[PDB]
Amino acid sequence: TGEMGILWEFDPIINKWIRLSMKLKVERKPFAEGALREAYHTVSLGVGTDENYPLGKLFPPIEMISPISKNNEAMTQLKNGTKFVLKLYKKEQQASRELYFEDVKMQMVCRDWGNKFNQKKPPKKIEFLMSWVVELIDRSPSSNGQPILCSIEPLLVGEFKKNNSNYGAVLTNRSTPQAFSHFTYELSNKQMIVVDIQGVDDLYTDPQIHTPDGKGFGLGNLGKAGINKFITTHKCNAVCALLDLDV
Ligand SMILES: Nc1ncnc2c1ncn2[C@@H]1O[C@H](COP(=O)(O)O)[C@@H](O)[C@H]1O
Ligand SMILES: [Mg+2]
Ligand SMILES: [Mg+2]
Ligand SMILES: [Mg+2]
Ligand SMILES: [Zn+2]
Repeated sequence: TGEMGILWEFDPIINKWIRLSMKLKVERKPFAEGALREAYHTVSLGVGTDENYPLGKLFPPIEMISPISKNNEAMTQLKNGTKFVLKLYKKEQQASRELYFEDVKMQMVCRDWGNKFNQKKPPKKIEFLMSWVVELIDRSPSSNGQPILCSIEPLLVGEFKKNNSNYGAVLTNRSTPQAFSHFTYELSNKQMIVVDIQGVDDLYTDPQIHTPDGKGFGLGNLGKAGINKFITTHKCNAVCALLDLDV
């Protein structure tokens, strides 16, 4: 029968969240997992407005929410019938409400970096998937009393491959993922780096940002230690050279 959700989309260019609703039907058991999360096949039963579900203390704070939601990615990318992916944290105690929003914002920040990288006209352009926060409002808060939240994103079709980790592993020999990571480090004045570059070909998802202070950007932000680990194993390649990155 499916279930209702409040759907949150972040738009970096206005620095506001957009609040919508959707109906979805998720499989009972996950098809894959990572260190922190499990992934579930889901189907959209339609996207709508949040008009029927008022009040949305409060996080995000009201000043961070657009009162207008007419323009959004969800209504096309998650339209009725769309197969997509829902992710839950594994059995959690470290997962506050704010964390879910932090994760989704992080992926949106990485989309901005992908666009910036693409403006350099690299041999292979890249793209990060949209991600959204969903509040599964039909579910009981079967824990300490906290509502059930998750993130959702489009389904990747094809061979899912991880190219680097968030702690120095270089897992494939492809240039583009490693050059992108290096690009983010140099162009951010070493104030962040995007790693955990993974997905199907150059369509990526669940990246991870490190910043020197390790603040924000989720549980996987390993700070200077994570940045240095990337450096220890990074070998510049043909794409690094084309982008004139510091050797
Ligand atoms: N958008 C996606 N489409 C298909 N498979 C995915 C997607 N995101 C993650 N996966 C798979 O689910 C696992 C865990 O996802 P994550 O928690 O994002 O690392 C990954 O290692 C992939 O095998
Ligand atoms: Mg993974
Ligand atoms: Mg991550
Ligand atoms: Mg952090
Ligand atoms: Zn390099």
